[PDB]
Amino acid sequence: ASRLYTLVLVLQPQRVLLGMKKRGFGAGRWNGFGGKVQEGETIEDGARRELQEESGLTVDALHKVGQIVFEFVGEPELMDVHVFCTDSIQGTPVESDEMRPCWFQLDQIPFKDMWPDDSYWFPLLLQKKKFHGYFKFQGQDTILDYTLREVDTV
Ligand SMILES: CN1CCN(c2cc(NC3CC3)nc(N)n2)CC1
Repeated sequence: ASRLYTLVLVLQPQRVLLGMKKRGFGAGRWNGFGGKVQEGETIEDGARRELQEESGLTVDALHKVGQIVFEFVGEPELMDVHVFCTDSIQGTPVESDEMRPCWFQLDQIPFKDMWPDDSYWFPLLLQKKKFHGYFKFQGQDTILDYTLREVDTV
């Protein structure tokens, strides 16, 4: 069994939008915007909802770019993260209770202050290639196993 999550990257020709997580799971790391998918909403709907709640931004179209499955040792549910990207946003990003947003140049992505898996799959994201990933974590800092492959359909 798995639980559905979303992650949204606003990726524009020269820059990417990340949020510093201010509380809760992953506090203290820069990440895309996202969260749990609710009963009664599509994955895409959930992605737009979390983007709006965390940054105030709305989007015309979200594109599926990846799926990443996480195992945390000792936790029964796998995390099934559906990753989306967009290049056209509506509005200016603003800070929320959960996220403090900032733009980063593509050669200055703060990988040391991100989830360790990002260093593995972000290159594929930046090359506009679709991917399937799997990461086994012990705790929040240690990757024990992983797989990563490019796909034709996410
Ligand atoms: C609600 N959030 C959305 C984003 N998400 C993650 C996780 C992640 N790896 C960690 C599981 C080990 N890496 C990125 N880039 N995003 C976690 C749950």
